[PDB]
Amino acid sequence: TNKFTAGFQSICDCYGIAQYREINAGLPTIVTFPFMFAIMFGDMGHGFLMTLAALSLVLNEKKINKMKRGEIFDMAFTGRYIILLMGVFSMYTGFLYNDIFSKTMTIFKSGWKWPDHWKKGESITATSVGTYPIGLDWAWHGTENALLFSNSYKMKLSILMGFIHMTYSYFFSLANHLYFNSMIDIIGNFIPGLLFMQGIFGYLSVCIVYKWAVDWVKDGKPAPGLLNMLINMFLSPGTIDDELYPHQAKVQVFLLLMALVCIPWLLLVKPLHFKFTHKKKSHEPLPSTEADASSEDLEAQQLISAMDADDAEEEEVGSGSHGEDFGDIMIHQVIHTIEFCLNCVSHTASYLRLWALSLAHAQLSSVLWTMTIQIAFGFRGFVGVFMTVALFAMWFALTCAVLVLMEGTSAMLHSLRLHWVESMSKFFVGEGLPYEPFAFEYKDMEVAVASASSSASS
Repeated sequence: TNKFTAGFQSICDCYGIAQYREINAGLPTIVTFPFMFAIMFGDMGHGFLMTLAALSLVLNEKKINKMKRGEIFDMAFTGRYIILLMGVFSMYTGFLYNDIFSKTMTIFKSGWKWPDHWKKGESITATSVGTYPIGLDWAWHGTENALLFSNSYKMKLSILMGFIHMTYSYFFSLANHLYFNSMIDIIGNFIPGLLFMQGIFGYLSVCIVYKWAVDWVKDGKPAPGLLNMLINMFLSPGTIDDELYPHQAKVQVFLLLMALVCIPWLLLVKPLHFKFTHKKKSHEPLPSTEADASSEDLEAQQLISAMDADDAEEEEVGSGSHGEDFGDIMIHQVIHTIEFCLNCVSHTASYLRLWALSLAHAQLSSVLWTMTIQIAFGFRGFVGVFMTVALFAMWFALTCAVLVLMEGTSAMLHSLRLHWVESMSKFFVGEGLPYEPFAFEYKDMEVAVASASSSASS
C-alpha cells in the first residue's frame, strides 16, 4: 500500500521530522537552528555584521539581476533566504549581546571597559581602572566586570541555555514525538521518558536556576553548579530529609526520586515489549486499531474473554516475543531505549558543545577585536605613519569577518548537528533519521517550511 507518499516518506526522513505533526515538525528547528547561529555570538559590532550580510540577502529577495543563475546563488537565494533569517537571528543575539559587544570593550580583564555598570558599583572608578574590582560575582557566574569570569558568564550562560535548549528540544519534539498527533498515546516511552530527561535536565537546571535564585553568600551551596551537583552522586547520607531552603535536601530525596525516573523508562519499556504481540494492548499506545477485519475479530474477542495487559503481561507473548528473539518491538526497544536514554547522556554532552562553541566563538572574536585595535592605536612619532597604517586595520576587520563567517558556518553546522542529533533525536525517532536536513535539494533543512510541506501535517 502506498500509504505515506514516499516522496513524502523520504521527507519524513530528510529533516528527521515527525510524519504526523510534520507541517510544524521541522519548523521549531527552522527557527531555532537559526537561533543557534546566534549562539555564535560576536564582540566588535558582530551581529551588526550579521545585519550587514542580511542586507545583500534582502536585495537578493527582490530579484537577482546580475545573474539569477549561479554557484554562490545556490548558496544564496533560499540558500540565502534561510541565511537572511540567520543574519537576522544572529543580528539579534548579536545585538542582545551587542549590548556587551559594543559596550564590553576589553581591557579590564577582570572587568569590561564599560561594564553594564554592575549593582555592586562594579566600575569603581575611584580605584585604578585597569584592575577594576576583579569580578564581584563569584557566588554567581558572570561579571560585567570580569573577563575571566566573563568566561564564567558565558560558560555558565551557555550551560544554562543549554539546559533550556535540550529541555526545549526534548519537549517540542517530546510533544511532537507525542505519539498522538502521531501514534495515538505511546505509553511505553513518552511518559517514562519525560521523567528521565526531567531528571537530568530538570533537576540540574532547577539547580542552575537555584544558582540563579540564591546569591548563596547568606546560604553557601557552591557557584560552580558542578560544585552543587557533582556532589550529587553520593550527597544524601541515606536518610530521608528535605529542603528547608533551596535544594538542601530536596536533593536528598532527589536521589530516591532519580532512581524512580530512570528505572521506568527502562522498566516501562518492558511493557512495550510485552505489549506488542497481542494487538489490543499495542493499540493503547498506537493508532493501529484502524481495520474493519480487525473490528470483527475484536467484537468476537470481547465476547469470548478479556485479559490484556501489555501482551507478555497479557500473559501471552511479548517476553515470548522479547528483546531479541521474536516480536520485534520487544526486540527493538531494548536496543533502542537502552541506547536512547543513555544517549540522553549524549544529549547532555550535546549542549556542552553548544556551550563550547559559543564560548569559543566569543573568545575568538574577542581576540579578533584585539588584533584590529592592536593594529591601530600605537605608533613611533610619525603621524603620517598613523593616518596611513589604519587602513590595514580595517582590511583586517575585513579578514575577521570572513573568518567569522567561516567558523560561523561551521559552528552553525555544528549547531545544525547539535540539532541533527538533538532536534531530530526527538523529531523522527530517538536520534531521528540521517536523510539529512537537506541531503539532496539545497533547502531541506528549509524543507520544514509549510509552503513546501510535503506533509499536510502528516
